[PDB]
Amino acid sequence: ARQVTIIGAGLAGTLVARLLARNGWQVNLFERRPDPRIETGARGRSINLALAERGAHALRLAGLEREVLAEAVMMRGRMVHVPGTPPNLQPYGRDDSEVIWSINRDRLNRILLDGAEAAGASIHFNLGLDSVDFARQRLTLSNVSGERLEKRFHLLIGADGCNSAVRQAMASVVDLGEHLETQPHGYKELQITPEASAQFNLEPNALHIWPHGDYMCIALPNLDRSFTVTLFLHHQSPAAQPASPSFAQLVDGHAARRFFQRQFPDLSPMLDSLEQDFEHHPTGKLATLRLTTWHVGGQAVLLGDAAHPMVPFHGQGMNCALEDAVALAEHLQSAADNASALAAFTAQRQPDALAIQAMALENYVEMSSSPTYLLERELGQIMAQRQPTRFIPRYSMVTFSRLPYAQAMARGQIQEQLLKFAVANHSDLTSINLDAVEHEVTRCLPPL
Ligand SMILES: Cc1cc2nc3c(=O)[nH]c(=O)nc-3n(C[C@H](O)[C@H](O)[C@H](O)COP(=O)(O)OP(=O)(O)OC[C@H]3O[C@@H](n4cnc5c(N)ncnc54)[C@H](O)[C@@H]3O)c2cc1C
Ligand SMILES: C[C@@H](Oc1cc2oc(=O)n(CCC(=O)O)c2cc1Cl)c1ccccn1
Repeated sequence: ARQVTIIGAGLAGTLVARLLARNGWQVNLFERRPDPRIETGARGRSINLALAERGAHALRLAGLEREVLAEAVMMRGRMVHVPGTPPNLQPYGRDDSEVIWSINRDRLNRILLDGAEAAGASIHFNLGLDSVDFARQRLTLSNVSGERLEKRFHLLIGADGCNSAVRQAMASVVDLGEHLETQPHGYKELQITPEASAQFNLEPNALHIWPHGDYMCIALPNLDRSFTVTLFLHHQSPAAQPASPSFAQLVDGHAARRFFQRQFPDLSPMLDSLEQDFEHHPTGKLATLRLTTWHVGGQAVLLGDAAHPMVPFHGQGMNCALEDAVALAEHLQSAADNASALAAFTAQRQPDALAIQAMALENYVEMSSSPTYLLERELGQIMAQRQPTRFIPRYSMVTFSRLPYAQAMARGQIQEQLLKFAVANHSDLTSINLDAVEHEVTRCLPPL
């Protein structure tokens, strides 16, 4: 049997461990954290993720989709909150087949861990990768207390997240051609209790947004009607706008409360533990990291966040990481040798990872914000109705289909260009020749 060592029992690592182990590979998975399945008296994390078609299909191939979805809340659309007006729902898709699912990260990880072990993978927790000796095919791991342990490896998979130790180790043997692009927004997680969400009639079957231009809040529901709120706000106020809100101005929980009372007045009464959450939850960082190289011969490869950290605004980090795990397991299973599998995997996935990194950055303006846009959107809706296999809004191609990300971006561009020229110099729909716009759709967009 072929052997593989995987670093990181996260989302991509555990899925790839299950896929390889059920195909007879000898799989050893190393994880820095403790096993979340061992019940402790600790107060566990309430992180929510939006699972879409790419991630759902990956779980489906692994036989874990039904179990994951039993524990997922349907989000039918985007509920936009602007003070004084009732929330505007905005369906994501055409029917209940075109939805996103809100899943608790810890519930998903336990399912994936059980799945990897059921398939035959051995999982070793409380062991963090420190360094790799590529020449001797040996790695060094340690616990939190610093006690070191060495292990031999044949194939190394770096599924160890955005601050990947495998990626850092690879940089000593190859030029990764690494380009880090920082993002000015930090993030803070806040809670809405089931009692508060019910009292304020917050819809459980939707993704909620409180747009505020340069900053915003989002909320994802849980099975028990609680919601995890995420505030996106600049770490620092720019030089040009020193008065503009930022985390640097929010000195403590009380300042955060004052800020929410002023800027998010319909949201502040639902956040009962705002002051404590603000002070005890750390401010997260966001970034895009692009690498020219994802592998070292046939010895090691990166996937998921280890390969392509992206900004969170499209909810595609996990979906892309799960899609990578399927592609990696497929390439490894059927290749002539590991070196061929890793080069083929990298060549296939890199253009698509670059496309989703770009689309995730573009989605911030779509969430946090024009009559021209409204007319384009209305025309876009008519074209999707008239031509459903040709005109598919970019959000739907990314979220509800498995079309390669680079193709969704290219088609999305043809559509934006088509709508722009069609609405130009028209105040409303009545002056636009709809049949001529439809002819342009049939001429420029091949059916999918
Ligand atoms: C709060 C939050 C919400 C998110 N919401 C969404 C969402 O709505 N939709 C979406 O698609 N994506 C979302 N994402 C992004 C998504 O979580 C990631 O893109 C995804 O988890 C990447 O999967 P991964 O397996 O590559 O990495 P991870 O899931 O981060 O797993 C990496 C694993 O490696 C372990 N590890 C790290 N360093 C070492 C080491 N040196 N040695 C050993 N083990 C190590 C970590 O402990 C972890 O278990 C969210 C991210 C955050 C932070
Ligand atoms: C929860 C996640 O934030 C998102 C998840 C998301 O899922 C999605 O479908 N979208 C787009 C929704 C839309 O355009 O209507 C989306 C956006 C964000 Cl910021 C997050 C929290 C904190 C750190 C990193 N990630």
